[PDB]
Amino acid sequence: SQYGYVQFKLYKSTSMSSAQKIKVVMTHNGTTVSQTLLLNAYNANNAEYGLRSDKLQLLAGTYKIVGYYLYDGLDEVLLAGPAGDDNELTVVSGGLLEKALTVDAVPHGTVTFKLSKEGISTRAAGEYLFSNIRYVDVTVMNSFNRVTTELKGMKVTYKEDIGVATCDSAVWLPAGTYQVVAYTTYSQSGIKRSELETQSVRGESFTVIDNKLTKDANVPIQLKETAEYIKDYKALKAIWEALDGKNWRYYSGTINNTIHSLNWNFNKELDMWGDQPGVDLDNNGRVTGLSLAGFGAKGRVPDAIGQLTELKVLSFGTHSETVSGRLFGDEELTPDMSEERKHRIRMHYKKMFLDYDQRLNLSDLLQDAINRNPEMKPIKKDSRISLKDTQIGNLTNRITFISKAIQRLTKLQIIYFANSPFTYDNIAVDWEDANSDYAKQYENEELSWSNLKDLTDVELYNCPNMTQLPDFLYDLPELQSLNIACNRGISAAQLKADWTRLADDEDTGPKIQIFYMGYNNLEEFPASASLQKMVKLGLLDCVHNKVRHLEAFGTNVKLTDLKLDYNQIEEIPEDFCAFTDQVEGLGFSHNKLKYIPNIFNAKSVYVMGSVDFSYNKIGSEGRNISCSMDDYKGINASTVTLSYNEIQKFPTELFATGSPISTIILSNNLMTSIPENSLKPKDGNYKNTYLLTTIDLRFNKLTSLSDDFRATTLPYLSNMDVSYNCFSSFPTQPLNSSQLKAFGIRHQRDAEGNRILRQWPTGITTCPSLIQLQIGSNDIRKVDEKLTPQLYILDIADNPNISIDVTSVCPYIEAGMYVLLYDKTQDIRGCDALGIER
Ligand SMILES: [Cl-]
Ligand code: NA
Repeated sequence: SQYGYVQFKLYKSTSMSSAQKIKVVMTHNGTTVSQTLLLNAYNANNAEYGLRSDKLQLLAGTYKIVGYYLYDGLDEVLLAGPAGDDNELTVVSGGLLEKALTVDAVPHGTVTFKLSKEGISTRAAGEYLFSNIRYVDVTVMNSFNRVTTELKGMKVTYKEDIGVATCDSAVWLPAGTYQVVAYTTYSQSGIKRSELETQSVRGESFTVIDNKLTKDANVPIQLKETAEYIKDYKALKAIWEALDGKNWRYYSGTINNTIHSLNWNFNKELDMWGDQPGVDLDNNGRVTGLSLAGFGAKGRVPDAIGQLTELKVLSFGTHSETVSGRLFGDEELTPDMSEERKHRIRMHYKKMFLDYDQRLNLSDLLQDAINRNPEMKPIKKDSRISLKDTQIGNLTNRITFISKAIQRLTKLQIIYFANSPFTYDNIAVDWEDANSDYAKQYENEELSWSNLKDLTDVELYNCPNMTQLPDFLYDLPELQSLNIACNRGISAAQLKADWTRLADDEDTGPKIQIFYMGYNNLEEFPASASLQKMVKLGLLDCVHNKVRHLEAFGTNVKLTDLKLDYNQIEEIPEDFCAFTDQVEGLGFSHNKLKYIPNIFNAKSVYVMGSVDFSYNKIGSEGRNISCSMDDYKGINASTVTLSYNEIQKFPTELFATGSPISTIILSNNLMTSIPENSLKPKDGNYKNTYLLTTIDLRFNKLTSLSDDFRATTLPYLSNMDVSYNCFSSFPTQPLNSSQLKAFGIRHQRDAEGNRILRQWPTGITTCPSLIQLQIGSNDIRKVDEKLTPQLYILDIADNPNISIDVTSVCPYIEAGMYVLLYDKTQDIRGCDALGIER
């Protein structure tokens, strides 16, 4: 009534039929017991060997088949069968189970082990007694094909301090030559089975023979302390098993010529467990780096991570994970980096999402002009990652918990968390399991965050369910770089509080150097008196927040980088901050700025690369600056971007203050003219006006310029674009420049949408440096000038009443040395190769 039945059916794989018995070896809750049954023969098939077993009465429950033996008429072992991966069978109360046994093509033999004292072969008593070893785990490695096999929880029968014991239950190994390469011994006390030691060894070579038993295979017991590097490798296996390791699949984020490894591997010799993708080791074999980035881990970080005390770089996610997996562009995060390597890695976020060449705000004409000019550096295409509101909150992993054992990793320099679903109270606040051998030990150690005096870099990027910053940040002694971008789980009120705490904290406040907090919800900056405490700040990213109110840091805070783009800032305090002699480009674009803030100095010996004030409301209040002309200090920057604003008056203020501007981008503004003394005083020139080589004035309402644009004021003027304006008469003043290489005046219209530009600029072919001209989409009529082969890029398309003869440049057009933009409908005489409609 408590029992059921089993029968076995022999199946073929992918000779026999002399066998008439089977001894199936099974295990049911530590009862390694075998039973002999007879074979009944039926019709053979290409799937069935045609042999079925007698009913076997067993008590209802789950059983695991270890192996089986087949026997002929003479009752000799005709086959030593392995269980396979279909090792389990469950007997049912009053049921009849039929188990399919598939005969493996690979010949197997059987083995027994003999545990022996080695190294301390009758010497100074070891870490534990040989006697009272109750269970062992042995790893055997095939000496030819190098395949390892793990034989777990074998019962050690010790018959008699003294030291010679055996594993009486035989195991099934494929025929070949082996060596024991590792073991774990256990002591049993009641029901508690405890670890004695784990060692990497090389036991004496044994050989397995087909359908025969090899007796007493060498397991060389050391009776020593488990080495720290072996403890590390076992912790890695724990971490891997706790974070759904079997289901990891590394994503490199790029299709190149490398096919990266998908996962870690523990089906190899124990001594090799430190060789893993993402794991970095020291000369003694200890773990110094661990990166789970790219694998897609799921689970809780166990207390076992506390063992890896030589860990210097630790990473669970990255802002770059979906782009380049484990890498930051081309380089990796490694232990003990130089100041240069560390800085390159810290600047990765900036390069990936914030910086861009300010000359990408110029027209295609002006960019082309610069790119084909060897006297100027080429314009770097926008390689940044565009990030939409839907892309934010996308997880790279399902890591829901971080053990507080992280407090034991005192040599830790850099820690990265990103794209995880954990809550702020689950980030290194508690033990993953208070009853783990690790937590039971570390509870008795005085573990504190105050000991991570080497941890300078922390990343908490895009953690959606994080409602505030975790407490561990405020207890870090030497924090320098912090990234908390895309934590839209934190409210505007909560973020202001968290930043205030961070600044007010006597630990971190005066130590923070880099602060990335873009794509968040901040509406107001913390109180100035608190922001002033951030004495060592050098980088600040507040892009894509909802910032409507700024507070100053003061002029004692010297910033190298400042990115305030995409917010709702109306004014920047005159004392917001100061800047270093290392500034490349500052971002203030996409705001509601009414004025250019007086926070720069044109009298500064260091010249910044650029200031970006595009997409604001400058000039909407009547003047481009809020201070007096006498108080205005100018801007020490080569490029000034003021496109998409409400500028009605040309910013003379910049030139009058001797600003070393070489490119001025004033496109998409409301100017109707640039009268005389806009770029100069009445009887002279401003100190640095001669540096102005590029001018973008497209999409304005300009009807006139002045003699301010002649070589007497702009002698090195190279590129100018006045396309989409209201010129009815060509402004020839810029053509006075001997250095003018490109000029554009496309699509001139009046308010009433008429094509107001009809006259060709007669004499333009004499411009000594002019290469490109754009006069397309106007109403150009007759052209009497003989075109020069020197001005070899000409756009005259969309001029329907044009009458021009191109005979002079006709052989150059044919030789592919002249680019003419035109319509086959236009009256263009002199070149048959053009295909003009006759
Ligand atoms: Cl204005
Ligand atoms: Na590695």
